[PDB]
Amino acid sequence: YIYQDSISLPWKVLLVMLLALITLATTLSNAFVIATVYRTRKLHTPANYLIASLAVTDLLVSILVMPISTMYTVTGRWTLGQVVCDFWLSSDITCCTASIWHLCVIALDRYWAITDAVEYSAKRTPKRAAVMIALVWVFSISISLPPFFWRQASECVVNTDHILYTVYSTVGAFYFPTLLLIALYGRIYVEARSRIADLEDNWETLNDNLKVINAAQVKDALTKMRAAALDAQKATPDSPEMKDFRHGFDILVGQIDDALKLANEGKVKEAQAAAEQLKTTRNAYIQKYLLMAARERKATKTLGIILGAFIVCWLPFFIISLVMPIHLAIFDFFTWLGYLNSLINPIIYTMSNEDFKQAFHKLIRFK
Amino acid sequence: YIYQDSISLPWKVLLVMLLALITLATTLSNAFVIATVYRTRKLHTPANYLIASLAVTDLLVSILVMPISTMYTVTGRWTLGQVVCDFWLSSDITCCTASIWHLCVIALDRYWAITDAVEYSAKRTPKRAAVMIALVWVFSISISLPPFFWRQASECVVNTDHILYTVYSTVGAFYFPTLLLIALYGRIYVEARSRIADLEDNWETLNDNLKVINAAQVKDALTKMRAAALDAQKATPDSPEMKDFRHGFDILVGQIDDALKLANEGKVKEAQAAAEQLKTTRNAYIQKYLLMAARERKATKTLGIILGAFIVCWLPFFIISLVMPIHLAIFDFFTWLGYLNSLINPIIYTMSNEDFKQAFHKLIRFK
Ligand SMILES: CN1C[C@H](C(=O)N[C@]2(C)O[C@@]3(O)[C@@H]4CCCN4C(=O)[C@H](Cc4ccccc4)N3C2=O)C[C@@H]2c3cccc4[nH]cc(c34)C[C@H]21
Ligand SMILES: CN1C[C@H](C(=O)N[C@]2(C)O[C@@]3(O)[C@@H]4CCCN4C(=O)[C@H](Cc4ccccc4)N3C2=O)C[C@@H]2c3cccc4[nH]cc(c34)C[C@H]21
Repeated sequence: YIYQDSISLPWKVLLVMLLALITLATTLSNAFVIATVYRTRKLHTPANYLIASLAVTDLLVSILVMPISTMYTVTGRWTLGQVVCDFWLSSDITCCTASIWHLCVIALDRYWAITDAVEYSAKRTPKRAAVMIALVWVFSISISLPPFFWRQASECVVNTDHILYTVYSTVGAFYFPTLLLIALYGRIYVEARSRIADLEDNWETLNDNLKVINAAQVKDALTKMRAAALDAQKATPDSPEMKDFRHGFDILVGQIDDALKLANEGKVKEAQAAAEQLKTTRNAYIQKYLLMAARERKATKTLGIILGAFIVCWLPFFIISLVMPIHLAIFDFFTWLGYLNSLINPIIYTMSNEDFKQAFHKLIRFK
Repeated sequence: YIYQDSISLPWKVLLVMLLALITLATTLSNAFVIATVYRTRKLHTPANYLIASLAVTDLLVSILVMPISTMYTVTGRWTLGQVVCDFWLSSDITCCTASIWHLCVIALDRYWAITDAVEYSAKRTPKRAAVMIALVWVFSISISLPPFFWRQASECVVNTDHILYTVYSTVGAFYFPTLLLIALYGRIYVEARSRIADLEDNWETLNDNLKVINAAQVKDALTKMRAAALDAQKATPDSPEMKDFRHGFDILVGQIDDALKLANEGKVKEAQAAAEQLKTTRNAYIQKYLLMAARERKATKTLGIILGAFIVCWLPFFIISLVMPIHLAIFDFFTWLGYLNSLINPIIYTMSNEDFKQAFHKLIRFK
């Protein structure tokens, strides 16, 4: 029995439009992300090549899997033969696993950048990403290939005969990637909260007291700026390159010390001018590392949203497909919930990553 | 800083005795299980060879890992050099992973027996188990071997440098095996509750009404026995071998029909004798399949307990070692909680499996 055979004509048509609309939006939305990295010179970074490859897999889901899936989800009956059934089931498994595994490659790349910015820079080559993408495609194709034990050839479903493969395929495609991301993103969230916020918070406090400039109240603000500079200095096993970050603050501390010398003497005009002097000369050594932090905070926020979107979309499906061996609409809804992640990913990047956001404003011609 | 350096002399000694006591109990308790399968002729089954191999791995943990671990847990300092450190860490990882993977092999074997008793019998050869044990040892040794990236050589700990291996090792050794067991045991529990209890419950009801044999009350008991026989018949895609199980009940139903013919006529002595006649002749065709169910119910109860013991012992440790990348006593306690599973497994088999329970009563000379 097919539950779809009891659905009314308006609901079946409404569902055909809805599904075709999200398939086309997935095609167009990914096509844009791919085009943007290709078109934009600034975006020719190994990091953006991973975003583009993630968008290629999601474009392949929208072309090879989703349109032919609207036909099957609404009617409930396979009508394209065994050869197209086998190619579609395999292309479903490879593309959806590769989309998930691209996330981990994007999250390992982020992890190594936030964990070893100095050493990782030389290693993070576009040639390295090429191997990581190829490895992801190799691992994904190698998942749909073993369930070809069909020594037999209406309905098109993946072979559930061998329990051990059903669970291995569920591990390699989801549970291994998500446990990796907990461990990976957890570290990223600890680094973004304890360091990419300690530099930014202690700088806010420094600029807030600079904006203040009675002479008595200036002395209390100048000693508040000194404390924030020392707590901002500790953000940053030899010390090369980080000595430059550490120097700017040590100078700002010395400049605050020389300014307070004029403030303690009683001079107000000589001290107020000494504060606006280090204002430009601080934002000459510090704004370099400070701007870096905004880019870090930004890139981890989008990843956080991407990972949240990934868990919400793919956890129900993989929880159900593991429970399945132990209603059909629930399964049809969750496959499309997983398919929806291919549409959610490009919109997250276009709304959170300002390179793609600016890029989008350019094609719609919005200022 | 070592937390152990602040522990008092009586507590350190008390902890040395406690740990040596559980190490020796693990050695002796596994040695017995191994000996029992080796000594007993009846126990020369591929199923019992898995119990014995599971006991070999747990004996290897008690010899190669646990005694040298009491020294380290109580003192908190490694004092046996780098060569013994590397062999001990590797032998820890291989043996503990193999013990866990033996569980899945024991649970796949149970799953295939309860899911395909007829076809699986011919496949379940001791030669098949030899490959499954070798595959488990091959996979386990292959886990401790990659963390040999130590291009460097007080403290003896596993290399945590490469995050991707830490999580892969955590997946291959625990999360993949436990998700497999949920899927495997879930099926076993569904088969044991819906079938190995439907035969047993409908037989209780049949024997309860036979124990009854006023003539009016006999007719209500005889028609209650008929209903239970038809519901017991449905326990059991061609029908060979299962036609023999189905026949016994169909005859019992016919024998109840012939008995009720004497009961409806008004005859009490002719009908009461007809019930005690099918009592022996039923327990000639049915007690064969009925005894099989007790053995099935028994074997799934021990597995349930083993799996429960496995989750309680190994989940905290593997949850912590995945959290670790994102106090040292917590880690020392949970390793020993995992080590304890090597002692819990042989006592579960000796108290739940009646072959080992009888075997134990023989060495202590108890009747
Ligand atoms: C979202 N995708 C849907 C694919 C799917 O479920 N296909 C079928 C045709 O749709 C079903 O869900 C339908 C819905 C109504 C009844 N259905 C089914 O019973 C099965 C369930 C099933 C799920 C997984 C594997 C085998 C069967 N289904 C199928 O086999 C399955 C597909 C998949 C299988 C194995 C590993 C994988 N990695 C990544 C993926 C993936 C993508 C994933
Ligand atoms: C119970 N076993 C204990 C082993 C262990 O934890 N060894 C060390 C020496 O003890 C520690 O737990 C101690 C306790 C006090 C501080 N310790 C540590 O920080 C680490 C933690 C650690 C755990 C896993 C991997 C690497 C480090 N530890 C170690 O490396 C680790 C060991 C293990 C690692 C990887 C895969 C594995 N499969 C099966 C196992 C296994 C068995 C498992």
